[PDB]
Amino acid sequence: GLYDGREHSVGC
Amino acid sequence: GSHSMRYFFTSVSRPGRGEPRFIAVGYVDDTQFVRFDSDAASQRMEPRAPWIEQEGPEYWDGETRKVKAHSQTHRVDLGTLRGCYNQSEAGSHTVQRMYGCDVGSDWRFLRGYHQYAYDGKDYIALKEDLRSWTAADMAAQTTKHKWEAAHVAEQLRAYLEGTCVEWLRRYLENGKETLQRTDAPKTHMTHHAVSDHEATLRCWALSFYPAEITLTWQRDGEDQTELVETRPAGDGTFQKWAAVVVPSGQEQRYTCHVQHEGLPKPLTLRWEP
Amino acid sequence: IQRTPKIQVYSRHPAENGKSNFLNCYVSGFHPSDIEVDLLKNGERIEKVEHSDLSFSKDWSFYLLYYTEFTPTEKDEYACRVNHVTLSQPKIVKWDRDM
Repeated sequence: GLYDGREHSVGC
Repeated sequence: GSHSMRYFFTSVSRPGRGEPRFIAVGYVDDTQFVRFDSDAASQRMEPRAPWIEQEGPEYWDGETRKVKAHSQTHRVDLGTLRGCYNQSEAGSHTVQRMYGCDVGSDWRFLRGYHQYAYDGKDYIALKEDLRSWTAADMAAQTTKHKWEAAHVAEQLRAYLEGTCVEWLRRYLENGKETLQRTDAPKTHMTHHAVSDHEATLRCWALSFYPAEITLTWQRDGEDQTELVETRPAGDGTFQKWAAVVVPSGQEQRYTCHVQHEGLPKPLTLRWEP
Repeated sequence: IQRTPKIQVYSRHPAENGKSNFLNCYVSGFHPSDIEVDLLKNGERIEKVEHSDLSFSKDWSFYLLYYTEFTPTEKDEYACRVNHVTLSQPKIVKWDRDM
């Protein structure tokens, strides 16, 4: 089972 | 014995030839059980194990949705990272990710990890206490502030302490005849002839599972020798060998010691010609 | 940044002339991911090779596995040609039965 919920990106 | 379940994601960029490639595999401790590929024609989270095909259709629908949600974030990570490094628009740069969770012999949470890389260099990671990050430059530090002002770790701890272990226990219960087995290695020792007054003993260990073994030579009691990586046999087993160069005439004084989880008592190997 | 692969060519079961078997070519430890691997018989290519998926180790270095089905014979020679970015020329590894 994968990870569900509010995937965040990288800021730079 | 302990058990684990990990996930590996990859996103290689391609400029001018379309969209970045995206491969995502999933492992129980040493057995791949699912995969995905952005170039195959299925566009679905395809099974790769016998004990996993017996799940319903909603499971596969959810898995496909989530693995497609991950790639849409990798594709933007690539662009942002290329932009904030003053790099060209013609090379191919790689982003990798990995996470999972461990359980003990009593099948309760033991450890959890979540990492992130860029061009093969560590970028950011979740510490052993699952509450603080580990930066590596000014870039990682700014990302750490952004992720720490959105409690990202709090959201990513519930999963690894709850649902990861729940899924791992469900999988371990279903595929019991495959995941909970230990195969004892089959060992033999050979002989070469490099010159007139030398030799090269070798200690083989074939077709064992899991992939954690140790081979050591001992010149009558003292440790020392070229080893090779544990290589996959292709059908869910593994192989390994270790060799020690030795002057000729002294061959009944060397021993090879084999230690595997599937072996109750340590095995000793001596030259019996 | 860039690492160079490590090649091993072996057979699944212990080789024996006349019995069906498999030929593996396990490359590991390279970076980046774009690699070209071929299994050769008598110097010519083989058309029906399959490979596993792109995984990586704890230090972010990839590894693959190419395999095909063959029948060993005392007259034929098998090999594995690999070509990476960090290699200035291809690398031909032969299959000696004891490794």
